[PDB]
Amino acid sequence: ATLTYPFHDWSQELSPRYAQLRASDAPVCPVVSEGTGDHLWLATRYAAAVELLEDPRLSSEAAIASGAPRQEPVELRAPGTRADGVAMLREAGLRSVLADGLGPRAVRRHQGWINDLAETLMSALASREGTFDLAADFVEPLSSALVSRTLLGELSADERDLLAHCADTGLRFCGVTHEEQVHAFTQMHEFFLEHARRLAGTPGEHLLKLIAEAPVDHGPLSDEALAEAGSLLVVAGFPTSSGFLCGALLTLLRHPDAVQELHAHPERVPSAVEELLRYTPLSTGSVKRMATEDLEIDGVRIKVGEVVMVSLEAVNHDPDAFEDPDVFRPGREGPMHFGFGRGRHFCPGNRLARCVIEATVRAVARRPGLRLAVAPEEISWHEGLFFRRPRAIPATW
Ligand code: HEM
Ligand SMILES: O=C1N[C@@H](Cc2c[nH]c3ccccc23)C(=O)N2CCC[C@@H]12
Ligand SMILES: O=C1N[C@@H](Cc2c[nH]c3ccccc23)C(=O)N2CCC[C@@H]12
Repeated sequence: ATLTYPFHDWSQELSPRYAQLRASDAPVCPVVSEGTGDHLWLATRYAAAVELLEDPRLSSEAAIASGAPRQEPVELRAPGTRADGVAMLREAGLRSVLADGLGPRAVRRHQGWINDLAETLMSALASREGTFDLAADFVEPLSSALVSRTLLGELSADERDLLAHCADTGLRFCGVTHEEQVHAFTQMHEFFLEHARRLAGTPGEHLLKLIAEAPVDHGPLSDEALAEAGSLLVVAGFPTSSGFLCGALLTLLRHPDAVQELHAHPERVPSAVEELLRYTPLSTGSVKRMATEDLEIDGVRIKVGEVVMVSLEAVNHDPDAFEDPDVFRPGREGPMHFGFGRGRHFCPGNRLARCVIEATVRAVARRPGLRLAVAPEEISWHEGLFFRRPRAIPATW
């Protein structure tokens, strides 16, 4: 009868449904959730997303709450915990501590090691003969170091592997049983419940130590409170950063001509980062908000309690806002991309993300000739992940 969501486009080829809803006159089109039966609005167009994500009558906190109509098959929350995300740290008056942790002065703390590590990892692959896996031998150490040094603390390899596996298990639309999904969030929470304070006390300036050592006016940040901060940091930072870095690499390796230009012209690198954030698809789902009062958008009513989704992928590929939208064009001068969102809930990790993405682009650009060792079609993808990620990326020089 009507389209069901999500659209099962687990590779970098976006579903032709996004294009189809975008070409519609409507600012929103009705879809039905596969895993809940919930009816939902989907927006695909730059013009519509611009209005929908700046409207304070559309609430992110509501659409996170239990009972909200939703796209995901299970609550993204350990049963019995709060998991309303960053609002909990906001509530405890931690606005200045997230500023110190993710703001410009943290990028100055960490940007030096991040750039040297990216160069080192690419230098090591340059030593190999034949074929190597960029996902395991570049993306995984780089995103792990990002997560551990700027967010979590020193992980052991097995702890890191545990946190990755839980993220990959919980953050899915399909492919695992719902009981495993629920247990992945439980497994993360009990880990942080038992190790958050030790992780916060290890050396470094990582965000979890800043949270733990912060003085809450009239408060001690509880261990239950610390654990939820750690779950949020893994969920927000780890699968997003690894998913995107993998996709960005496939984008770069498929455009050798663009990469040569960045090699000749290093001042162009920061602009190619932004184009990567617009061109490279990440989420198989949508950002979402709940109408807390009736409203109207270009002739469509949105009643109280209805849920509006905006697919960042569809909007970043909107020909109305981006000429030749399927072309990777680092010189492009258009509107701001929707890769970190827009409005009040703009990604607060956006400056750390940009810094790792830029290190990676530079590391590719210093060593030209790096190319896919298999056709893009023979690449194998994890299916059902919220955040697209290839199984491996075979590459050679
Ligand atoms: C160190 C890495 C990262 C950290 C710590 C981080 C953290 C966060 C957090 C805590 C939020 C919640 C904001 C809110 O609900 O108000 C968020 C939102 C968001 N992040 Fe990041 N993130 C990271 C990486 C990324 C990357 C790599 C991307 C894209 C390539 C990304 C895209 C987004 C988007 C689109 C949102 C908007 C969610 C919405 O509007 O509902 N993030 N991020
Ligand atoms: O703070 C939040 N923000 C949004 C978007 C988001 C950002 N990063 C995410 C990772 C997975 C799911 C959603 C998001 C959200 O839906 N939330 C559920 C988990 C974290 C919480
Ligand atoms: O796939 C999701 N994406 C985020 C929003 C988002 C879109 N693009 C993003 C990029 C990074 C972080 C979050 C997002 C979200 O709110 N979700 C609810 C259920 C699934 C999960």
